[PDB]
Amino acid sequence: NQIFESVDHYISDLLGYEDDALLAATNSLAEAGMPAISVSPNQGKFLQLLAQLCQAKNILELGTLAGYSTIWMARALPKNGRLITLEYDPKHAAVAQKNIDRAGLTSQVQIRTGKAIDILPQLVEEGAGPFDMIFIDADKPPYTEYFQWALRLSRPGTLIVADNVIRDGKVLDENSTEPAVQGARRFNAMLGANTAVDATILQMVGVKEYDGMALAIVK
Amino acid sequence: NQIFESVDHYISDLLGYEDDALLAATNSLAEAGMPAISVSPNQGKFLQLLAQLCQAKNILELGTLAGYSTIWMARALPKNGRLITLEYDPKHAAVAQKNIDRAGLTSQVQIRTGKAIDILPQLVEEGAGPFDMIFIDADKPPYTEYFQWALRLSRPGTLIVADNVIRDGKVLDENSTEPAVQGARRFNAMLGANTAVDATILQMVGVKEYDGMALAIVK
Ligand SMILES: C[S@@+](CC[C@H](N)C(=O)[O-])C[C@H]1O[C@@H](n2cnc3c(N)ncnc32)[C@H](O)[C@@H]1O
Ligand SMILES: C[S@@+](CC[C@H](N)C(=O)[O-])C[C@H]1O[C@@H](n2cnc3c(N)ncnc32)[C@H](O)[C@@H]1O
Repeated sequence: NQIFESVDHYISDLLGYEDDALLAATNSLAEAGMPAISVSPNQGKFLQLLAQLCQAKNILELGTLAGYSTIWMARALPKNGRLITLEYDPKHAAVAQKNIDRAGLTSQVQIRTGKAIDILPQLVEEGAGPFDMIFIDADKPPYTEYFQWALRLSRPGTLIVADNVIRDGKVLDENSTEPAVQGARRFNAMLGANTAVDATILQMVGVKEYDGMALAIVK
Repeated sequence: NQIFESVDHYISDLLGYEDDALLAATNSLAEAGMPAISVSPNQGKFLQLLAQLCQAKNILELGTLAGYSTIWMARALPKNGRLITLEYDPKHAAVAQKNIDRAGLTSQVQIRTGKAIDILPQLVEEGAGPFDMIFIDADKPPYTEYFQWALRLSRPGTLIVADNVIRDGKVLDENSTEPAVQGARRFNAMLGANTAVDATILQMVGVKEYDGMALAIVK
């Protein structure tokens, strides 16, 4: 509906200003032929406020892409803050590195290349925890496992965020055989049953297709 | 669309459970003949999570109605925490006191009958500040006035939340001669220009009418 899309343009004119480093991140995608599957500016700004609400010095991010979301969330850090973002795709990492450097965030942001399910143990072992805020936005089937690792890297009051868990409302189809819809359905049922967190899911609308974000805080 | 309604039901099945005190507070609408406003269960849960992120011990709320939103947020507080809510209409404020007494929140929540524009000063004057989280959901024309007062009642890192700042998308009508629309537009431009906060507006869909919720952290 034009109304969701028009209202999103209205919100970002007032409160979703994109500076050059962010415009560059978006354009890096077409240049490197990467998929246009980043958060929107308004989601970007939302992630920034939540980070500020956790008084974030330490942020964990699964799924860098060109580092659009990374720039928004790293800008909530104070001078001596740290964001560690995980990326399977070395092309994606290398582009995210240029985009982070163009933003003057080289000293605050570290990109680890490799599978999330291999890097997460290495973050436990090397005691890089606890994180103030953790953004999960990678492949969907192992969402339930990424969250277990998330908890293992949390402190009481850590905000965990998991994006695209509604999937245009396809999670209503018990009979859907898409790995992503089945990953989200497992994750949503797991959240619902999890006693280590209090949580909800936000329904989001705008220029980006009908989206669902999970928010969970660690007790 | 029915997709939103169904997805809201999915989410509240999993994460939006309402106990006696919340369904009683809903019903107390019909039994005192007040309007079917109040947040959804899912907005209730979202507001509860925001209060815990803010580590809330003292919460301020404008517009009590039947205390539905009050009970949700109240339940984020320690035993040693307080919530003041301001209600224009004496009927509403008396009903609220029942539904809140029923929830066992009698000694954690103070209701105050009056126009918000008069009490908000009394609270500055009584030194009831600062508040961890302020929830604004009263008349829409005075929203920018309520916000200025909220800044007075704040500390750095305070979450201010202003609900219904989109009005089903009528804020896109600069020719609107509706006071609530022109009130919400003025508030939205004011957030747009305010250097004392970082803010966004979330577009919200589900069982309640399409609305928007402003989120501002005080720097
Ligand atoms: C949704 S995009 C991330 C976009 C980013 N959050 C933003 O808004 O700018 C998904 C990313 O996850 C990465 N990815 C997919 N599977 C992964 C895995 N198993 N481990 C780590 N990264 C993975 C993809 O390579 C891609 O870069
Ligand atoms: C949207 S309802 C609040 C419901 C609340 N969000 C909940 O879920 O329980 C609006 C309330 O604001 C009250 N109100 C209107 N103008 C007011 C004013 N000037 N000062 C205080 N309360 C006011 C109305 O009487 C009504 O109870």
